Amino acid sequence: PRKKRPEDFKFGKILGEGSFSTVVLARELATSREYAIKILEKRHIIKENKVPYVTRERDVMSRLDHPFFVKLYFTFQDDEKLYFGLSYAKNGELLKYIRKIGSFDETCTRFYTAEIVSALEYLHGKGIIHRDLKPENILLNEDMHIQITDFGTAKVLSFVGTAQYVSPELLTEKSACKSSDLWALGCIIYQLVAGLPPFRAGNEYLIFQKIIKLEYDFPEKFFPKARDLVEKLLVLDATKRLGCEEMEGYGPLKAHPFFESVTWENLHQQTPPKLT
Ligand SMILES: NC(=O)Nc1ccc2c(c1)=C(Cc1cc(-c3cccc(C(=O)NCCN4CCCCC4)c3)c[nH]1)C(=O)N=2
Repeated sequence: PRKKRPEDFKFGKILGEGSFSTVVLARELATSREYAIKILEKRHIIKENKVPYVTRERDVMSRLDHPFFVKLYFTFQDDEKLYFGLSYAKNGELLKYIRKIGSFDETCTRFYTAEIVSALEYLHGKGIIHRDLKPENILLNEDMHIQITDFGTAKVLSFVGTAQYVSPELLTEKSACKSSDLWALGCIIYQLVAGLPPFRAGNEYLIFQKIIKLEYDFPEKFFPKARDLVEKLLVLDATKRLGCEEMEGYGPLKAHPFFESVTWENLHQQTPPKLT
């Protein structure tokens, strides 16, 4: 199949903006298909020494083949810019829904947590670490299943993700591991239930302080089984987090009582609970 060009598309609104890319909604003229096209400027990438990150994004996404991940359909470039044609996840960032309805009830929390767990099991099965898992990086497609994105900063078995989801080892030994993503999962579950992430403060230095001290509390309402799970994930020692290899992997994690009524095998086939 011939390489696509910018002229093959009618570009529309901006879906996302970051430091090194802009995601634009585009309609392909030949098919009327909609893609989220991520556009990177070559000069800026080179000037900021990000070529390894752009290269890794492309390489990681081509290896992923699972419904809970944004897919890479095509790439091309012109003189100034790289273009990656990605899945258009019509309902946007999970963060928007958390802000919109405040907290998730237990059924919605359990369902979307289970999807994120299944996605991490697949990702870690590929020897890949995300390193920046967070609600902004978890999209919702038209059917309200998740699609995780943003892989330029992944590590395939230097970088620190968004402060409130950074794991202790990142701040202490400067190392990242699969377990680092499980710390982020713990933060996300907490945020889904509480409406806010567990470690928050007026600036990044203070957030970091609280993290290494494990300084946070549960709200009185917090679903008790969800609380038990979070306490097994937000563990300073990375080798003792439920789900990590030293704890015998995803079996014990998926067996946790919070997920008692989850059918793990066909989640993306299931109708998600309505979000209120
Ligand atoms: N860093 C990255 O790789 N970022 C990416 C990658 C791929 C990608 C990407 C970002 C996408 C972003 C995106 C953003 C949005 C979006 C942006 C702004 C508003 C909305 C929107 O109104 N959605 C309706 C659903 N609810 C309605 C109620 C309020 C919350 C949102 C969606 C839709 N899709 C996307 O669809 N595909």
